[PDB]
Amino acid sequence: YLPAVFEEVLDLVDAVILTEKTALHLRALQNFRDLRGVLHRTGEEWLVTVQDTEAHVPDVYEEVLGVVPITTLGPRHYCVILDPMGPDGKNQLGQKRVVKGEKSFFLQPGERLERGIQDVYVLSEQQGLLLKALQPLEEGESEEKVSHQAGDCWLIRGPLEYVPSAKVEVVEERQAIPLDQNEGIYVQDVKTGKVRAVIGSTYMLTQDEVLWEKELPSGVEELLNSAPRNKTR
Amino acid sequence: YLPAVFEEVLDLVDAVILTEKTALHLRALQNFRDLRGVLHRTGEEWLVTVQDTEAHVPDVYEEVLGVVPITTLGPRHYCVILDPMGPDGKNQLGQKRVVKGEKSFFLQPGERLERGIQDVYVLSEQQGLLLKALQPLEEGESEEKVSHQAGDCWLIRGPLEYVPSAKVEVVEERQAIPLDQNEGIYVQDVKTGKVRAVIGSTY
Repeated sequence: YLPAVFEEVLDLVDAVILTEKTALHLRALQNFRDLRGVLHRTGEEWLVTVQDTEAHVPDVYEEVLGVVPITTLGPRHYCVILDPMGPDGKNQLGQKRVVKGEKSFFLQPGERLERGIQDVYVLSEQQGLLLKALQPLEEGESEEKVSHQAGDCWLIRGPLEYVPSAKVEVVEERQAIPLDQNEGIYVQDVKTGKVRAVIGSTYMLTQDEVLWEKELPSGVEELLNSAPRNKTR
Repeated sequence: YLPAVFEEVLDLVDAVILTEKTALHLRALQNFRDLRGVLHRTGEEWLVTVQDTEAHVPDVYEEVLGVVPITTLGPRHYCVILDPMGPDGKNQLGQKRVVKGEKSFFLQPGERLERGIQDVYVLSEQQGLLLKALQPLEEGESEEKVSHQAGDCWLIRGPLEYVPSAKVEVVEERQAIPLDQNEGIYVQDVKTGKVRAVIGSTY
């Protein structure tokens, strides 16, 4: 290209190589039309992938911010996207989506993850997850398909795979209670305060139950005759 | 070749010798057509083997990354390929395939192995493998052909050969319990906590 007399050359522009693992983040410096014919007003941000071109050329009306890697969710990996895209095409500020099921996508502009590619909760028949329904009475969208009020607690158990829904928060992992005959733990139903001792087979604390403290007045050394005894046992 | 006046010589290019044990990894610097007539857009990566040519010539539109050795799986060797090829021809990012049965292949671009040419689990009548079904209820694709829920545990035993499926993980190798008459171990069924003493034959 011979630079015309009325033209002056600044520098050469290199088209960033667009792979299946990379995307180009661009913002418009002015109202214009890109190479593929997409309206881009000033301040708008968009993504360019291999579906558009194999190597997009940075334009004078396009400002490059960086390269967006494809966040790949594995078969047991989930993620919570903050400030997502709505169907209108804007940041849904203040909300969050949950994505799972072997998905691979590029981070749309103005998005960031809660933790980032979390491991999906897998729990056996001897594991449990305590949950709190922090939002107004989700009847569906849960494994149980049962409404949970705004604030209460419940336990999910069984050899299944759980993922934190967009309206629930995990509290703790219920485990570590193996029980034998004539052996047990003191449990207190915090809802109504009915302290009781479960004896026999392995028992897991219900949503409203918790371990209870049993005190023996000056009787520990008599019945125990190094390590401190489990008072909840 | 007499270099033409309008041409200028850079250097000579040597065709990499393609053997049955080697493959050429290439990426396109621009949209072009290779020697054999294959469309190659910018950024695409492909492999060239003896099936294509005995010695492929690095082109100006082709960038050489390295040589891909043929990962040979022995008769008792398996492997778990991360980010495999789907039928469409792209990296299946986040998934994994299991390959066994005396297979020999070249690593497709954008692939790497979990451990690499693992020894296939062979267990006798006195050996066992504890497994956890970490994915949703595989009815088939297992030796037992029985569904296992998402998280529970089960034991596989017998003089067979096992390979970790693409949906299961191995936990431990059950062994070291030889028992004689009036001899035994105290065992606890953790599911229900029924502690009991097994006595007599090996258990």
